[PDB]
Amino acid sequence: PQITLWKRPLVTIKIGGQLKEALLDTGADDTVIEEMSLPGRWKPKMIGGIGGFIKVRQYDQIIIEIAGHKAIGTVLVGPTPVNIIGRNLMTQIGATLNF
Amino acid sequence: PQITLWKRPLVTIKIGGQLKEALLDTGADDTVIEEMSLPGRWKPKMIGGIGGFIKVRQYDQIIIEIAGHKAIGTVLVGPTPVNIIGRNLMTQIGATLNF
Ligand SMILES: CCCC[C@@H](CN[C@@H](CCCC)C(=O)N[C@@H](CCC(N)=O)C(=O)N[C@@H](CCCNC(N)=[NH2+])C(N)=O)NC(=O)[C@@H](NC(=O)[C@@H](NC(C)=O)[C@@H](C)O)[C@@H](C)CC
Repeated sequence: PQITLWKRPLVTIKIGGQLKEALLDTGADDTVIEEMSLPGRWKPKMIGGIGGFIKVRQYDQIIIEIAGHKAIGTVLVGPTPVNIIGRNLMTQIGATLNF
Repeated sequence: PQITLWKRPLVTIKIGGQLKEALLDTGADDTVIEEMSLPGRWKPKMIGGIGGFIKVRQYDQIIIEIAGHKAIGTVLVGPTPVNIIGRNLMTQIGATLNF
């Protein structure tokens, strides 16, 4: 679809079999989801944002559906202010910025 | 133009008579630019995301050019690790997400 930016680019996602809401974020390298129970092996990771760094659990090769589109990649689970879908997965669903 | 997401969507902008490189961030409500001595009245403000909040100076009616596209709106100036173009300006250059 074509999504304008007058409102936050929020979309429904399916992860771990659970429906969640996430922000399509072109300014995020990675995908960061709020703390949740996710089937998979993970390893400690640290990421940065506008005000500093936070610790997250890095889960590799996670199957996830974003607005009806499938992607299989790295998902970071931690205390993020908001669920964000980063470029790592947006590239998988063929998302581009256009103006 | 079309901007893929294989790498950070960085564009050249012009603000305060200076040229800078900024990240098109669909996950940012506002525009945060690195510390610069902009002329005029401003309002104290705090903005946050991953890592926490940072103190910024809110400047209104700032004329800015993004990737050759004119825009005018609110610009927050402060200790940001990266120049961020948020939705408030991206909407003005008619930028959309497509997949
Ligand atoms: C979590 C909040 C929603 C998404 C977020 C993403 N912002 C980008 C901007 C900074 C880019 C460096 C970001 O943090 N991206 C991270 C996301 C985490 C991630 N791992 O992908 C990133 O790419 N981090 C890279 C590092 C960037 C490298 N660049 C550099 N160091 N200069 C990483 N860790 O690999 N938005 C924001 O940070 C904006 N906040 C918001 O839009 C809202 N604030 C809140 C708290 O929700 C609004 C109510 O103000 C900021 C800029 C204020 C307007």
